[PDB]
Amino acid sequence: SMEQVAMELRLTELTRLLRSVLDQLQDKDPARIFAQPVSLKEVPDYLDHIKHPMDFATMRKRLEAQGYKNLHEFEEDFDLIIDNCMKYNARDTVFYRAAVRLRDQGGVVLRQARREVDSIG
Repeated sequence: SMEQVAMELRLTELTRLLRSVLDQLQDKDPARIFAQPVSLKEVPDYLDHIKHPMDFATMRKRLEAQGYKNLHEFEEDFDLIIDNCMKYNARDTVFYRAAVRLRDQGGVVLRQARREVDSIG
């Protein structure tokens, strides 16, 4: 149908905007602490602690499959990256501190993204 196509164009444009958001958020992680999944070879107990692991490469795979229907789903995944880290790692670690800084810096990006998504529809 013409409607399904129009819907698919909207999704594609959402995907375009979320790709730009993702790049901006990932720049706020210059140490690449959140770039890849936590290694189950190196942290064999991880899934005993964290039930829904997340990282930027995994979000990128979802994004490129057009797997985010709206900004809320994308933000859920970004919040998992932060929240998982702040549970698994103690306050006095480079990891926890990296997550706090990512959260604080990403807030600004995500604020305008929401306005853009609402604005452009």
